[PDB]
Amino acid sequence: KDLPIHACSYCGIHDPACVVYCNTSKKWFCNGRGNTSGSHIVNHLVRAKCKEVTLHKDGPLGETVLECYNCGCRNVFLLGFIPVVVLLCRQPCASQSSWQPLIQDRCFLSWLVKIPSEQEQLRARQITAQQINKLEELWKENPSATLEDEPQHVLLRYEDAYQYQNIFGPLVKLEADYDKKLKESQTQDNITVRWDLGLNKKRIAYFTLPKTDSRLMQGDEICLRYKGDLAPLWKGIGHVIKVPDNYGDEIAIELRSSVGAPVEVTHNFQVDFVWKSTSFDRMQSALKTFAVDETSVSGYIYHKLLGHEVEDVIIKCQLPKRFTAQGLPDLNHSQVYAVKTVLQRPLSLIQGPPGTGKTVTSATIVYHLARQGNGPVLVCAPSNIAVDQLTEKIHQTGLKVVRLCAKSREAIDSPVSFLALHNQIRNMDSMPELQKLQQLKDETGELSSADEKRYRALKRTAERELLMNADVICCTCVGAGDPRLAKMQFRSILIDESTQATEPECMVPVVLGAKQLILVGDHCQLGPVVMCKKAAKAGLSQSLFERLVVLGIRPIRLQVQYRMHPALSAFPSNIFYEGSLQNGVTAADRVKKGFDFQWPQPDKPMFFYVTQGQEEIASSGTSYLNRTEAANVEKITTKLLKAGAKPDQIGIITPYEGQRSYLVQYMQFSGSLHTKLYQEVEIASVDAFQGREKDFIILSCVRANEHQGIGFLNDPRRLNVALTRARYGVIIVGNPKALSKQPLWNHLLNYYKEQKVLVEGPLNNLRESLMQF
Ligand SMILES: [Zn+2]
Ligand SMILES: [Zn+2]
Ligand SMILES: [Zn+2]
Repeated sequence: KDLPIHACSYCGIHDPACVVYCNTSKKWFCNGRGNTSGSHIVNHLVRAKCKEVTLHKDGPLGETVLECYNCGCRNVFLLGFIPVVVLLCRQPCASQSSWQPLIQDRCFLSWLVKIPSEQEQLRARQITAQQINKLEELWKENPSATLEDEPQHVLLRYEDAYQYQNIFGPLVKLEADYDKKLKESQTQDNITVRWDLGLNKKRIAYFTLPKTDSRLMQGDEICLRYKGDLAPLWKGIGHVIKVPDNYGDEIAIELRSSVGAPVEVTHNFQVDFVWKSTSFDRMQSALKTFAVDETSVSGYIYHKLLGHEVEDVIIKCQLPKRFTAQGLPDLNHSQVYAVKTVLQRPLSLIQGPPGTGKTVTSATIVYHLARQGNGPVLVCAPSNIAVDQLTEKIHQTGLKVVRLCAKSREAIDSPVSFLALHNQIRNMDSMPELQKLQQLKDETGELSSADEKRYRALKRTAERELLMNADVICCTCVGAGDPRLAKMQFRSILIDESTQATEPECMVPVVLGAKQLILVGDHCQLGPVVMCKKAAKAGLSQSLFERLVVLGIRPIRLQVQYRMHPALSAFPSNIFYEGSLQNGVTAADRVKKGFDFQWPQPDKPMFFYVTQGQEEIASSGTSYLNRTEAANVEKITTKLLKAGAKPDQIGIITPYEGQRSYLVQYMQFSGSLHTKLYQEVEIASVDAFQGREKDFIILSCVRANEHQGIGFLNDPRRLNVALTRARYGVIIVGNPKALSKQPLWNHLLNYYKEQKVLVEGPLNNLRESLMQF
């Protein structure tokens, strides 16, 4: 929804008491001066060459054309009051033969047209006098135009949410367009399908694509077309329920509609990846409302987000007697500090380094916010796993939590699916008619118009009730722009993994009425992914959290790590956290009991295992693999399991789909242990381990030739995530020469070598490598 029709055509102000409608130009202007020395009407009347004026319906005087009571002269520069008061022309009507100027000090009398307060004007578009000239110069022959007549780089500080929209807006468009072409380039042509039937009795299609790195996500939408000649032309939409993983390389989709699926036929399918504008629209719209709607975020948040100087404000509030939340672990001192500081200000950042209890700290905050009783607390993060991790912790506190997701993500199971709004509505025994309708619906996918109408009516009632009555609503950043949440307000908002969102993404939940906003994350960890290189270079890949940091806002840092053996945290702490991370567990706490595995350096549970075999490209696709390297990864995996580790306590991180896929196949084929044990060893790229941990982590670097690389190979931040998932042991497998083409990896290899932990030869008889860097 735009500005009201009575919005000042210059700065946006739309308080009916402060506006003046210009009869010739048919436009409204405000009685405030803003950036110039003189009001916005007066400045306009002068340059547009006008004099005739009508006041607003809801104004001190009502909807009336200003004119002299004597002669009806409508010239405002000639009008004025004589003292029980009369409006008269200075000459000759004020002349005693038949005084106060109406315009005085370059604007209208305050008690006929009110002057907007500083706040309103400080919130309006900051239009300069030199900008008025040019804008007013264009209206001359184009009364339609506005101020907008290689993309402009992101800034630290913004005059305006309007300037803000104008800078990020075109960045979002570059991303959306890029993404559309990307998605559309992905079409696969000669595809073989395996058909199946879920227990929910929906139709499922399995198929295998070339091996690619980009990624495909559960709940993504795929258009499956039959194009063979064993039958006729058929098209179906489905949503991804399986990506290639430890159970094999197949992608699986669940069809929306069961009906008419060509189950009998197998060859000649075409796979298209449906693009939707939704997330970009929601981003564009959040920019719009950030500019246009002054109730969408508080004055404080508004000025703070835009890089203005604001005096500190203490949020009034009753502190809990105890900061630790029921259901959750006792907080340490720095976490207690974070919770208490954060509750007492309108805006905060919290930095949660690996192993420091970011998630528990966020859940505890949310918990106290929810008990202050201001309606549902809004909680977001940029990714589905990070929302789910947060949802789960918050649930431990005993609060009513609703997890909201897209209708496309509905087929997806997670540990928190039982909390999903669509599942909760399904269990509403207070609503039998809705339940009956929902049964009917679960035979086809669809309903009759009279019933689909009824069902939508009831489903809306059911969604209002669970959403309005929740203590906490968890959803994705982009998901906060869901139409089911519009018409709701959220005064308290916590965004975790905010360091993974672009500014526009982050702002989507922000504009839903923020009065208190907490951004949690870690800018030394995962950042936003921006596919469009132009957009990237203009700044889009800088999260909101990062910009506020560079702007000089100090994040409260969580200080104690409880995950890692001290030897494992040393290097990331020294590199990313200026050696400030404190160890909450000892070396002794982090020696696995009866785990008889021989570390090269027995008291340092890490090593870099040198291999220098050749990388190759996948036989089907464009990703990389390393066969030498994979054999070694299995041997290590097998040693760890034989020494006492359990498959779910081990993770393998590699940047390439080629290597992931090869590793699963290789272990199933050549692993000496029972095949299923390997199936339970998670192999994936670094994204899938965010917020998660294992006892042991193996990295498989893959590349043996100098390269740009992807994931942890050329992003120090992803390397930081890779090095901090393990509690007990980290093993890196790879080729040092290929990797030392990197300041960081260079430092990592020097470090490991000084630590005597850069090694070669058979696992049974490891020697220190003689290479140097
Ligand atoms: Zn104005
Ligand atoms: Zn005019
Ligand atoms: Zn007159």
